[PDB]
Amino acid sequence: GRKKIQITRIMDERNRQVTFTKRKFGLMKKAYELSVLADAEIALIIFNSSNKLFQYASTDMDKVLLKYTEYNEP
Amino acid sequence: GRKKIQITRIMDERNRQVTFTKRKFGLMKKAYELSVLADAEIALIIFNSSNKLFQYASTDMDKVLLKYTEYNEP
DNA sequence: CTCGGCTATTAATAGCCGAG
DNA sequence: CTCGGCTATTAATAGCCGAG
Repeated sequence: GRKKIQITRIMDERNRQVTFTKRKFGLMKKAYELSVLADAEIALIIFNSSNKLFQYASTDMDKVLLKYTEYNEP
Repeated sequence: GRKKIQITRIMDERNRQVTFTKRKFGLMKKAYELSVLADAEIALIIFNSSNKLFQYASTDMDKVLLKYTEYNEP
């Protein structure tokens, strides 16, 4: 918001990591907000380079493993 | 934007489906925008009650299957 | 009884200054 | 040479009117 952003990686390594940290926690926030508004089935996984695994799923990812595996099947 | 929204399911079945369609395509839009700004590892899966499967992954979900399976391992 | 097409406004995002 | 804490503004979201 403080400025109009362009969809491009920030050459500033210091700022580049700053925009991702904002969206990282800022995105998972949406998986929760979008889930409460429609309680839809979603699967969000992130692997920040700072070593941080986060898994959020309003429909129990237990299915995503078998279910997604079914779409991957011919 | 046309109004301040509250994090709650819309009792209006007609509008309830409307907010989800906006976020559904509107969210996957972010997996692409957040991916271009930091090219991070993300896994987005959605199952709309209207029967529509969408899979987006900037880090090839091929790993999410084995990688996520490693965190699920004791 | 219902729906789509086109549009306005708030939150969340990206940022900047001071100190060591 | 580097970082964090606290804050302002634009896009994307949620919506509303007319017609059958």
